[PDB]
Amino acid sequence: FTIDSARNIFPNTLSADAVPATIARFSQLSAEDQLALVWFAYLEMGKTITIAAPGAASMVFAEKTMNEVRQMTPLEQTQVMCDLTNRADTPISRIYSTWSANIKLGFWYQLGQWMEDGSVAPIPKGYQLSANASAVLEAIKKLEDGQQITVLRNCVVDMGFDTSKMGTYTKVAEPVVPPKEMSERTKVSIDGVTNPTVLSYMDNLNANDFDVLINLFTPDGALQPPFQRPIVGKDAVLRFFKEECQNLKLLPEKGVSEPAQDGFTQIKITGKVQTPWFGAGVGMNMAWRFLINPEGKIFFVAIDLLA
Ligand SMILES: CC1=C(/C=C/C(C)=C/C=C/C(C)=C/C=C/C=C(C)/C=C/C=C(C)/C=C/C2=C(C)C(=O)CCC2(C)C)C(C)(C)CCC1=O
Repeated sequence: FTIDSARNIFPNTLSADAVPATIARFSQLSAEDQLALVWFAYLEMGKTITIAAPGAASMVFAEKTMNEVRQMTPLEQTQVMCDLTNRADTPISRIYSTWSANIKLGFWYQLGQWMEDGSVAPIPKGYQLSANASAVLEAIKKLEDGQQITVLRNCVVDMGFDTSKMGTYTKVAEPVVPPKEMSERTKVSIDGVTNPTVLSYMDNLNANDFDVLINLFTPDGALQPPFQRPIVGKDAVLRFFKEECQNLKLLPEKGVSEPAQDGFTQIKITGKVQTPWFGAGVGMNMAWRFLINPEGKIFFVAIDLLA
């Protein structure tokens, strides 16, 4: 096996490629239409589900820029949001690109709160979307909740100046929370799968115990998040666990295990995952595809958002 051939296990797994499809339609619109479309989608979503605000401890790297935006005049505030949306080269747009996904989301959550109470320049009353933007908004409102919040997250994440041409820069993330209190941990069960490596992957992720979790991988192993390329090697995979994978709740329900070539094992689990942004408000339907070597170490795992 190679990582590239490991990618193809269980090829009838149908992922939700409506998500990148919708994002690409979104990318065709004007900056102002993009901001207004998301505002209208956000407001509609808030009728039924509520974002859990992040702790102030996780926003320490964004706090000063956020207060700067609030104190700006309305026209400056609108220009900052447009700059981010167009991925313009401005100081705020560069700083934004050094932030982890959760810091970026908290930044836009705070702006959205301030747009509601009138502190930040709101979407003009009687704003009219272009016909193409109107079609995108309706499409987004039609997606199931798990796919809706993934479109919204991926829009937020892709804003800011292109990371490729700020060169050497420190990527910044939320504090690394200590592993969960032992008495506070739960024990997953999976109908049809008792493989100890897969159970330990689930339990350690649910406990935020990334030092233990990373030891489940081969040194050259890889993890592939939904709609992304594989992250290769223990060092990069551990950075991703710390930067992006804290406070998830994984609820695998059932799975199947099959031999693969050379005493490898290929395992597919389906279930739900909750993000801390929404808790039980949004249960995302996920698949996990593991390729495990004869010693029981993860050579490859893909995580798919299901159609
Ligand atoms: C932007 C904007 C707005 C503001 C908007 C906002 C504030 C939008 C906020 C949108 C939010 C808060 C979106 C969050 C989604 C969290 C997601 C998809 C998680 C996936 C985690 C997963 C699948 C589990 C993943 C995984 C498991 C299972 C593993 O096994 C391994 C790990 C891994 C992570 C791969 C305004 C409203 C101001 C209007 C203007 C405007 O543009």
